Amino acid sequence: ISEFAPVDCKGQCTTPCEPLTACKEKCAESCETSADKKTCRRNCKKADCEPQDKVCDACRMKCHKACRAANCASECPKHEHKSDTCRACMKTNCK
Repeated sequence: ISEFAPVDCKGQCTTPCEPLTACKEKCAESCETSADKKTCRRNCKKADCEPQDKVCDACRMKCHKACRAANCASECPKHEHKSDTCRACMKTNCK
């Protein structure tokens, strides 16, 4: 692996979404063919998947930046304000 190609984030969120996913999963099981799986799970997501889920977002939130600072760099300076050349860079770079 070398420093090239676009980077991801969704996939790069297993550690921060390790306990979360497990939460959804474990629930998914307990909510097998249950009336309104979604709802069920959703509620199960509140059981004790509130903080876990958050940790996930964080990842998606950080990665978002990490990527920018990573892939991009010139298209996005230190302090910006929704730069076009940035959103365009991250758009392509940050697939």
